[PDB]
Amino acid sequence: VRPLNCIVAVSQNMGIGKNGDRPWPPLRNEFKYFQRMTTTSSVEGKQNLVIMGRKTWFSIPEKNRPLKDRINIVLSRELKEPPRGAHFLAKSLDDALRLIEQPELASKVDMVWIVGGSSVYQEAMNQPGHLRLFVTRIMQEFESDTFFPEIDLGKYKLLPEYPGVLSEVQEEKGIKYKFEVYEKKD
Ligand SMILES: NC(=O)C1=CN([C@@H]2O[C@H](COP(=O)(O)OP(=O)(O)OC[C@H]3O[C@@H](n4cnc5c(N)ncnc54)[C@H](OP(=O)(O)O)[C@@H]3O)[C@@H](O)[C@H]2O)C=CC1
Ligand SMILES: CN(Cc1cnc2nc(N)nc(N)c2n1)c1ccc(C(=O)N[C@@H](CCC(=O)O)C(=O)O)cc1
Repeated sequence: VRPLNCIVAVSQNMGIGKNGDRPWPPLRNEFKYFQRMTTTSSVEGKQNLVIMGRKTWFSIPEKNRPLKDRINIVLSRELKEPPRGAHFLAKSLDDALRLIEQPELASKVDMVWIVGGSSVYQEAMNQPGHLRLFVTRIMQEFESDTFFPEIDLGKYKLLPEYPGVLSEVQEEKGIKYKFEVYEKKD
């Protein structure tokens, strides 16, 4: 509820998403890792929190909305009322970060995950605090619309190992990828 965790899947050419969906073909095993990672809280009773941009919200299949067992906060400057399924709606990453720290919430939130938006990722990283990046490395080049900020290895450190995460190369539908975890604390 204090450290922030970004979770993204990026291609070799640091690309994410392409025209509404992801540039690469659907990787079912990568969704499982995404599901398990953002869904598993470390405490019984308390749930995980996921924050995402509005385009990301409507990208999730309607029947998989809201992401189950997780508190879903949608960010939007245009919407004035939370979209069906949305627990909370926030005007900005601060409105959201200050809401999450309210006594009323903190009592029921364990981990907070930023899961969607090149813009949200960017503003999440552009600010002090214990921050962690869970990156799924798609070992292949794809053409992408939107992208992901470069990782200053002078600011973040690669965790040799992290609990609950496996580090061996994975492969599905002929596409290779591996899980990585970076950390920053300032
Ligand atoms: N595989 C992966 O790792 C991921 C891929 N993607 C893909 O990326 C695409 C979405 O990219 P992107 O264009 O960045 O969309 P996002 O949904 O992340 O951001 C777009 C919208 O999010 C809201 N928003 C973003 N930042 C803020 C902020 N700081 N404060 C308030 N509101 C904010 C906006 O509200 P408003 O509209 O009202 O202005 C904005 O128009 C999709 O095609 C998706 O499938 C997304 C996440 C992960
Ligand atoms: C569009 N999109 C955004 C998306 C996709 N892959 C990512 N992968 C990673 N690693 N990180 C992200 N932030 C990420 N974001 C989606 C789309 C669908 C579902 C979804 O329905 N997820 C179900 C998973 C259904 C399943 O695939 O088992 C869940 O309960 O988490 C999630 C995110």
